[PDB]
Parts: sequence; structure tokens; C-alpha cells
Amino acid sequence: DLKLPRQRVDLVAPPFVHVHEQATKQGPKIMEFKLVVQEKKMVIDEKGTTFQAMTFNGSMPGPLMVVHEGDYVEVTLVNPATNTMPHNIDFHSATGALGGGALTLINPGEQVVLRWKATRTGVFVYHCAPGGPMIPWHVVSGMNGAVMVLPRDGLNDGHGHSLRYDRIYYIGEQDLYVPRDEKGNFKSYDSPGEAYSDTEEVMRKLTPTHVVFNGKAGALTGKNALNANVGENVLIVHSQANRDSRPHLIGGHGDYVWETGKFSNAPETGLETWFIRGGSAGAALYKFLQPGIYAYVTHNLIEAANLGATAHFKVEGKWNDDLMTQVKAPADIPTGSTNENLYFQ
Amino acid sequence: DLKLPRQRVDLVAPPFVHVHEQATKQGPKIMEFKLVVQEKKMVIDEKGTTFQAMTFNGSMPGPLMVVHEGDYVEVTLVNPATNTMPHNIDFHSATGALGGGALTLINPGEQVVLRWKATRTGVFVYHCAPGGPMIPWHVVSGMNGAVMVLPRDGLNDGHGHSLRYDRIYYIGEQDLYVPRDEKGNFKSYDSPGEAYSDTEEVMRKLTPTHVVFNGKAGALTGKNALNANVGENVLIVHSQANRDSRPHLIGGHGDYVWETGKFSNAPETGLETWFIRGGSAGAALYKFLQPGIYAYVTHNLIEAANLGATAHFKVEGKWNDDLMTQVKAPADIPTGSTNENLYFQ
Amino acid sequence: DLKLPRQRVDLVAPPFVHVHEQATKQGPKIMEFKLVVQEKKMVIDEKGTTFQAMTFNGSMPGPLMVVHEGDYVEVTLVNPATNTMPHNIDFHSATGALGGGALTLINPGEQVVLRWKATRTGVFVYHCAPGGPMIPWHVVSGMNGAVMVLPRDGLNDGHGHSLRYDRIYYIGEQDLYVPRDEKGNFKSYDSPGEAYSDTEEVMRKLTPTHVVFNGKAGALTGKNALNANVGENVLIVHSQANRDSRPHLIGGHGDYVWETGKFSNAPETGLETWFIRGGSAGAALYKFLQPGIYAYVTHNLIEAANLGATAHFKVEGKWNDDLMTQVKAPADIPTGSTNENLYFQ
Ligand SMILES: OC[C@H]1O[C@@](CO)(O[C@H]2O[C@H](CO)[C@@H](O)[C@H](O)[C@H]2O)[C@@H](O)[C@@H]1O
Ligand SMILES: OC[C@H]1O[C@@](CO)(O[C@H]2O[C@H](CO)[C@@H](O)[C@H](O)[C@H]2O)[C@@H](O)[C@@H]1O
Ligand SMILES: OC[C@H]1O[C@@](CO)(O[C@H]2O[C@H](CO)[C@@H](O)[C@H](O)[C@H]2O)[C@@H](O)[C@@H]1O
Ligand SMILES: OC[C@H]1O[C@@](CO)(O[C@H]2O[C@H](CO)[C@@H](O)[C@H](O)[C@H]2O)[C@@H](O)[C@@H]1O
Ligand SMILES: OC[C@H]1O[C@@](CO)(O[C@H]2O[C@H](CO)[C@@H](O)[C@H](O)[C@H]2O)[C@@H](O)[C@@H]1O
Ligand SMILES: OC[C@H]1O[C@@](CO)(O[C@H]2O[C@H](CO)[C@@H](O)[C@H](O)[C@H]2O)[C@@H](O)[C@@H]1O
Ligand SMILES: O=N[O-]
Ligand SMILES: O=N[O-]
Ligand SMILES: O=N[O-]
Ligand SMILES: [Cu+2]
Ligand SMILES: [Cu+2]
Ligand SMILES: [Cu+2]
Ligand SMILES: [Cu+2]
Ligand SMILES: [Cu+2]
Ligand SMILES: [Cu+2]
Repeated sequence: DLKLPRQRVDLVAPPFVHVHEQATKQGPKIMEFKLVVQEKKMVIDEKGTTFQAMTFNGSMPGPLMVVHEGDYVEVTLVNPATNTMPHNIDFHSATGALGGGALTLINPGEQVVLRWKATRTGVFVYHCAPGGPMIPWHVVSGMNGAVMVLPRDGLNDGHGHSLRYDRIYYIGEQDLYVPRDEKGNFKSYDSPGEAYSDTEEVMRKLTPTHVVFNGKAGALTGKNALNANVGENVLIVHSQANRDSRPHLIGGHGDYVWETGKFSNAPETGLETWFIRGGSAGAALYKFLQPGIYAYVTHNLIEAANLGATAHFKVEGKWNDDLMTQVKAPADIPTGSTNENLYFQ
Repeated sequence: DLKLPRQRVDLVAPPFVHVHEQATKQGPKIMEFKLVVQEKKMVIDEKGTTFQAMTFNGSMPGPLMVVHEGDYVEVTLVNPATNTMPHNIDFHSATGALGGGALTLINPGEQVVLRWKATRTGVFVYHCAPGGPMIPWHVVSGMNGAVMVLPRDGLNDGHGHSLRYDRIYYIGEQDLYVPRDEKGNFKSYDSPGEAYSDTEEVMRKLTPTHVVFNGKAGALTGKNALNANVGENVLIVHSQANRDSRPHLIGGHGDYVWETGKFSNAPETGLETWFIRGGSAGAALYKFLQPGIYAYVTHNLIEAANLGATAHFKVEGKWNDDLMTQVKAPADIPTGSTNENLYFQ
Repeated sequence: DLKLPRQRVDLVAPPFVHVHEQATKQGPKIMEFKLVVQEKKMVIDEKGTTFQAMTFNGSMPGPLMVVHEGDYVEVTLVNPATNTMPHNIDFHSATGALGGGALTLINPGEQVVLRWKATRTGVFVYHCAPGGPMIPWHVVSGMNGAVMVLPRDGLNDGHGHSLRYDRIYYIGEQDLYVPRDEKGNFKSYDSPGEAYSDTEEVMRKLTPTHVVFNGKAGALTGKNALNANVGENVLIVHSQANRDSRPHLIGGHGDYVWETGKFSNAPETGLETWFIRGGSAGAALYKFLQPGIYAYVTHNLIEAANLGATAHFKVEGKWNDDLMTQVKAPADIPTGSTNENLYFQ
């Protein structure tokens, strides 16, 4: 019925993004994606805490899908017979049938094929939503990702100037609700169903035990730091399917930020910290101007430092002393200093 | 002193809205409204939990008032002698005297008449605010609503195009703080004053026990779903007098969203999820393009599914297979499938 | 190497702001500031609760620094030998080295001199960030302030009209996490290090015990209310280094609000309530139109009334009955009233 060309897309694991064009002269295509549900125990923190995760394609977040405005997205959702639970998918990018949820409920051993027209530009959450209390539980178990629908002319600054990224990273932020025993130790379970009742009790109090990027504390630090170079314009897509976040690049800015995540709106310029409303994706462009380590956090610093929500960028390049310089290295305070005359003493 | 024409307005119970014009050629009027305080026990959840509510006109939220820029709003606030508590009203739309609170404190058996000039366009919270700790307690007991001040030319897209709604609904979202006994069961009381001390202890921990639309879990689901038709442009006014919310229409979008709720600002286009800051109203326009059930949620899905914060729209019309279609109904996974070669296994 | 003129700035205690120009015809300068770290026990609430604070210049918040775009900011950070902890500083305004943190770690008895170029306009957080879990702990112990980088032409409305304030106030909002004993009483400690382990446990649950302006409940009420006059345009800078806030001026508005706090973006007009994302500063201009007391709150009214987050403005001037008037003072309800016929009874 459609007859458009069909293009198969091979998804890649976050924080990386499958190859795509920003600007394109190709016409609308049917862009074919496969997502395979995987329930599995995963390690979420640096102490080895495990929890019964439920994922799209084995990762938290699910992979970033990228298409262009006016493409059709044909998703094969697969629920392997090794799974225990029904699953489905809601695309916040899509129109109708609860974002596709009402057309994609599949039992273990089943798959389903949904097509949705990419009529709305931006970054959007996709997440599982089987019904009722199963909706939050599948989402905070890991079952959420994002899709980016680019304008065919690529990004602009909303003032008639093209914007182009050298690199793109997808940061999925996950709130997790891990039960504790009477001693305060995280509990383990043999299956998601066995973890449910105790997890729902934690969920109800609305306070995550962990807030993680790329599915675990430390996922995107040290060896797995995100690479960049001075002069590169980097797009940082950030999603949170359930809970607000306030992203901040420590020692940088958001040059161009779509915090509500929709490219029909002009981005804000020069932000320190932006805001991802729970149930959405946003995006920030930044041109690195200085080398070194940058931390990328939610700027609830308790969440960032103590519940897992810090990533690192390692940026190669030459230091710019005009932007910042240490004028005097740490030195003993002048014995002659008169700090005891200061107005606040 | 004023001499302008006086127009009496009959308020209607949320989520409906009293009849009004969007664009008008009438000049400024004195728009006369009556709000009557009602303290009463109300059922808030589907298990029959009751709590000692305090309301404007017997509803949570209070009714939506609609006037036009440059109208004067003359509110008679009535505090029946059957009430136990002083009450007042703060209009976030109004200028001076703590929004009118400092001019409207009335004991049981009293009424008061306040006039405020509608100088600021948008949707705004109104709420009770008697002083001190009584301010949050009266508000999270139910004593909040909204007023919409339309431009005389009606809504625009901020780019010189008129916007007109076919239908308007008012979604008041209420955080509730219901005490529990040592067993975890919700406690009942014979009066608001008797509930206060235990409720303040819950309030202090900043975690609601319920987050409800139109005063109770399930208020706007099943039989009470909101009606619409394909092709109708629907305005959805959302308020939260105390606590942030992140509205989302599942399977739809916000075509035009004023999340900060003020019509002097151009709306954002094509949002997935928006943000109502506690202490404000916002509004979203959406043109329905697909029939069926839509859920309207705060996209903290735990709040939505587990603490009461889901409404439904039932939309009549023809399905558009071009926007979305089920290409293949659920089927067993191809025995020939090679999902064990997938990159994440 | 730089040779620009050097201008020393004497900081003043919040909520006041050191003298500065809005529009300037001076060229870029090296603006010299000194911040001295002070660890000290401070009183945070009206019951006399103390906690082991850590401050810049003895205040919560740290003082507001004001410079202009293209100035260089040369900060001497001093860590007196009477302190117990290493400290540093991260300027969200600055580019490189984690905002300066990675260049400013100083032990007790040391100082350091950092220069950063003011390339980004707006209000920005600065805060301590020594590393790891010490980052949130130093920030929620008090170690955060703000810097404003004005355009050289001063503020504009983003529509080619100059905006000028008559007065400026800096409201730093602080989330505090004070341990409680088994009885619910706040605990005291002899040193920050002794308070740490019990404070980290409170921090982890993400629910402050206090949310204060200018370092304590009641800091900016009664005798310390903020002064203004009818007709004055007041800039209200609001920062929160760790946690979201929703500012509201009760009986007023935000005429011009930069809630994300960056002057390259046009402000929103006529807001009721705005949103400061944790890790940022924002700013609102308001022209007072009515005299009397205004409360300035976070519009989580529980936080405002019950956890300390209310300031007052006392505004001198003549009452404008056209904007608002009490038409009828409180009176007994007309015996003849027919309120029992009302639709909601
Ligand atoms: O806006 C992107 C895309 O959405 C559609 C619906 O699929 O239009 C919606 O938004 C338009 C612009 O705001 C409105 O004019 C329209 O009424 C609404 O349906 C597409 O038409 C549009 O290309
Ligand atoms: O958090 C309370 C209490 O629980 C203990 C175990 O008894 O540690 C648990 O909690 C810590 C913070 O979440 C985790 O680091 C640890 O993994 C977990 O087992 C106590 O150490 C702690 O005081
Ligand atoms: O903005 C709506 C309405 O508010 C008033 C005050 O009642 O003006 C305020 O905002 C104006 C536009 O931002 C400012 O120019 C003005 O200084 C401020 O008092 C009305 O004048 C206006 O019609
Ligand atoms: O929530 C804790 C604990 O309390 C119990 C009663 O002992 O149930 C209460 O809490 C539930 C969630 O809020 C409610 O559904 C119910 O209405 C309430 O009485 C336990 O069932 C629960 O485990
Ligand atoms: O934007 C203020 C200031 O920031 C700099 C970097 O110091 O520019 C950044 O943002 C510009 C405008 O968005 C971009 O064009 C640029 O690529 C980015 O580095 C300065 O150049 C500018 O004056
Ligand atoms: O808050 C719980 C419980 O603790 C007590 C002391 O036993 O009071 C403490 O908590 C109050 C609220 O935070 C504070 O006003 C007071 O300063 C603090 O000591 C009880 O009174 C209260 O019920
Ligand atoms: O600047 N980072 O917390
Ligand atoms: O798309 N709704 O959770
Ligand atoms: O209007 N203040 O809560
Ligand atoms: Cu699922
Ligand atoms: Cu959703
Ligand atoms: Cu009241
Ligand atoms: Cu209010
Ligand atoms: Cu410090
Ligand atoms: Cu920071």
C-alpha cells in the first residue's frame, strides 16, 4: 500500500548512535528497526548490586533510533520465549493507539510489527507500557529508550543558521528502585516477578535508590568516558522516561539546548543547566573549547555523586589560557594578609 | 465608581468550563463570580479512602473562571457557618494584597467581595492562603483552582496566527498527604482539625500518598472519560497549586503548549511532555488525529498508575493507517529467526 | 600577559549586591574578587537548630559577583588554617577545568588565584566541588553562590527594548539535610566531619529538612524584609545549586523572567511562578504596582511555610483601587442567601 523504499537500520548500543545523515536529500523511506526484549539480571552499581532488569536490545537505555521527518518507522518488536512477561512499546514520537502500545502487546514467543509516521521532529522517549501498574514497573525496570526525528535539512538554531554535530551521544538516565532488607542491604531476586511486590513498595515512595546513566553507576566514567576533541560540536541527547533530571556539563555549557526536545522550537543559548521533564528527551549541542575531563551530571549533586548519575568526557586538545588560567598555584596565605578585618568575621 | 456593565457568570464543576467567548468584541465588564467554601469528607481513591477535604464550590479542583484581559473580576467568597475554619483566596492573576488573600479572610458565617483587574493574560492558579502553616494545609486539602484570562482577540500561536479550541477541559492535579497507621492503612478523622497534626507530619516529608485529577483516582476514567472527536482542537488547562507535574497525552502531543501558562508568550510546538511548576497553571492545545482511548497522565508513571494521576479521553472518528498501522499482528517468532547472533546477546 | 585595567570589587553580604553599572561604556577589565572559606556552626531555623555550615565569605548563599561580558574574573580563593577541609570553586559561568574546580583545590592555610573569561551572559551558580561525595556535601553545607555576567549594554527584553532595575536582590535558596535522633529532634555536632556520616544518610533520601533563603528560616522576614517602592523595577536573582525551586511573588508577577537565567535568551513575560533548575540561577524583573507586604516563596507551599522558604518584601507607596479593591468587607452571609440551591450541594 505505502510503496516507499525500505532501509534497514542496524541499531548500536548506547551511548553510541547508529550511522545516519543530518541533512538529507533522500525522500521519505520506510526505516526498518528491530527491538528485541531482554529480561535479565544486571549489575547497576560499583558495589555489584544486581537487579532484575527488563530491556530493549539488552541495554539501559534502549538504543537511539534516528530517522527524518516524513519517514515511516517500521518496528519489529520481539519478545523471546525466554522472557516471563508480556511487553509492548509506546513511541512518544507516534500518533495513535497510546503511541503504539495498544497495537504491540506481545507474549513471550511472539513478535509484532508496528509502523508509525515520523510527523514530529525532535528527540522523544519510547518505553514499554503493558497496562496499569505494569507501566511504571516495566519503565523503571529499564524498558525505555529514545528516537530522534531530524528535520530533512538537519538542525538549525531557529534563527535561519544550520547547526551540524561532529559527534552524538545518547545519555539515558534511569531511576531505579531497589528493595532493601531490615539491615539496609539491597535485596536480590531470582526473577522480575519475585522482585515486583517489594519493588512496587519502593516505587510508591518516589525516591530512587540509584540514578544511573547507561544502566549503571560508573558506566560512562574512566575507561568508558565519552571522547571528544577541542573544536568538535557534540550533540548530547538526554532522556528520562519517568523522572525529572537537570543535566549539566561541568566546565562547559549548552550552546544550543532544546530542553523540551522538539526541533520546531528554537533552542535556548548558553545554558548552565537544563531540565529534562520525566517522560521526555532533550538535547544539547556544545562546542568544546578546552581539553581535559568534564563531568556530565544531573545537578542534583547527591544523585550525581552518591546515586550513580555522573558520566565523563575526556577531551583532547590544547589548553586555552585566555578562557581560564591558574594565575597563582596554591600557596600559604600571606602572613601579612588581614582576612580578620573582612566584613563577615 | 467603576461604572462598567456587570455580567454574572455561573460556574460549572471541573473538568467542564462555563460558557464563554474566545475572541470577543465586547468591552471590559465587571465579571461576577461566587465561590462558596465547602469543608467535607471526600473519597479520593478506588479503594474508598476518605480524607477531610476543603474546597471551593465542593470540587477538587475549584471551578475554572474565564474572563478577558481588561475585565474586572468581582468575586464573592462565602464561608458557610457549617465550616470550621477561616478561609480566603489568593488569585495568582491579581496584583496586590497577596493576590487578594490579605483582603478576603472570612470566618464561618461570613462572606467578602473582592475585585481584581485582569491585567495579565494566561491561566493562573487561585488558592486559599490563611497564613503560616495554614497556607499549605488548605491548599493540599483541596482549596485551589484556576482562572483563565484570555486575550480579547482569543489565543494566537505567537506568530500572528489565531488559534481556536473546539473544546476545553480543566484538569486540576492535587497532591494529597493522607496519614497511615502503624499497619500502613490510611487513617480516617471526624474533622479537618483532627486530621491536621498527622497530615502535617506527612506533608513535611514532601511525598504525596495520592496524586489525583478532578479530586480522586479514576475521576476522569471509564464512564467519566473526556470526550472528543477526530479533527477537534482541544485546550487542556492543567494546574498544580503546590507541586510540579509533567503532563503527557499518550498517543498524542501538545501542538501548542504554554507550559508556564501565559499567553503573552508564544507557545512551544509539538511537545511530548510538558511541565507545570507547582504554583501554576499551563495549557496545551491538541488537534486529535486518531480515534480511540488516550491516557492523559503526569509522566511520573508511578504517580500516574499507582497514586491516581491518569485521565482518559475517548475520541470518536476514523482510524488513519498512514499515521500508524499494525503491519503484522502478534505472531510466533520465525523458528528461522537468528536473534542469538544479535550484537547485545 | 593580559594587560587590561584591574578593578578590585568589594563583595557585600546577600541579599544585597555590591555596586556595579548595568550599561557600561568601560572596556573589558580584570575584575578582582576575594572569597574566603568559613566553616562554622550556624543557626538555620526559628527554633534555634544549628548545623555545621561551610560557606564562602561567612554567608549562605555566598555573595553575588557582578561583571560584564568580556571581563576577566580573577578570584583569590582563601582557605584559612582554622578550617578542617579542603575546598575549591566551580564557576558555572567559566569554561574549562570543571569550572575552575580542577585548578582551585586548596588545603587549610592555602589560597589560590583563578582567572576566567566572562564569555557567557546570565546569572550562574558557583559552588565548591572537592571531588566525589564531597561535592554534594560541601554544596548542601552552604558552599554555593552566584555570579551575574551582564551584557555591556545592560539587560534587554529580547525585542530591542532596554530593561533597567532600580534595585537588585540576590535570593540564594539552600536545601539542608539535618540529622534527627530516634525522638525526631535535630542532632548537633562539634565539627562538620563529625556530622558527615549522619548527614550523608539524610542526603541519600533526597528530602531536605529545611529549605531556606539567605541561610535560615525567617532570614528575610520581619525586620529583614526586602524594601521596595511602588514604581521600582526590581531584579530578583534566585539560585539553587542542588535542587529545583519554583519562585513566586505573592500579589505580584514576573514581568520579565529568565528562568534558565541566560541573557542571550529573551525573557518570558507575565509569569505567575517560575522554575529554577537545581544547579542554576535565574532572574525575574518586577515593577511594583501596589504597596504592602509581599511574600516571596518557593511555591511548594509546604517548603515555603513549613521548611523555611519564605522571604518578604515591604513596599512603600499608594494603594491602587483600580488594580484591586475590597468591594465589601467581611459581613455575615445574607439570611436571604440561597446557597443550598447551588449545583454542587
Ligand atoms: O507539526 C508537525 C506535523 O504535525 C501535524 C499532525 O501530524 O500538525 C499538527 O500541528 C500543526 C502545526 O502546529 C497544526 O497546524 C495542525 O493542526 C496539527 O494537526 C502535521 O500537519 C504537521 O506537518
Ligand atoms: O543505607 C542504609 C544502610 O544500609 C547499608 C547496609 O546495612 O548499606 C546499604 O546502603 C548503602 C547506601 O545505599 C549502599 O552503599 C550499600 O550498597 C547497601 O548495602 C548500610 O551500610 C547503610 O548505613
Ligand atoms: O503586561 C500586562 C499588563 O501588566 C502591566 C501592569 O499591570 O505591565 C507590566 O508589564 C509591562 C509589559 O511587560 C511593563 O512594560 C510594565 O512596566 C509592567 O508594569 C500593564 O501595564 C500591562 O498592560
Ligand atoms: O503501603 C504500606 C502497606 O499498607 C497497607 C495496609 O497495611 O496498604 C495501605 O497502603 C496501600 C498503598 O498505599 C494502599 O493500597 C491501601 O489502601 C492502604 O491501606 C499494606 O497493604 C501495604 O503493604
Ligand atoms: O555565546 C557566548 C560566547 O561563547 C562562545 C564561546 O566562548 O561561543 C559559543 O556559542 C556561540 C554562539 O552560540 C557559537 O557560535 C560558538 O561555536 C560557541 O563556541 C563565544 O564565541 C561567544 O562570544
Ligand atoms: O518531626 C518528627 C518529630 O520530631 C520532633 C521532636 O521529637 O520535632 C522535631 O521535628 C520538628 C519538625 O522537623 C521540628 O519542629 C523540631 O525542631 C524537631 O526537633 C517532634 O516534635 C516531631 O513530631
Ligand atoms: O558544576 N558542577 O556541579
Ligand atoms: O506514553 N505514556 O506513558
Ligand atoms: O500565592 N502564593 O502562594
Ligand atoms: Cu515491558
Ligand atoms: Cu509515555
Ligand atoms: Cu481555606
Ligand atoms: Cu500562590
Ligand atoms: Cu568546600
Ligand atoms: Cu555545578
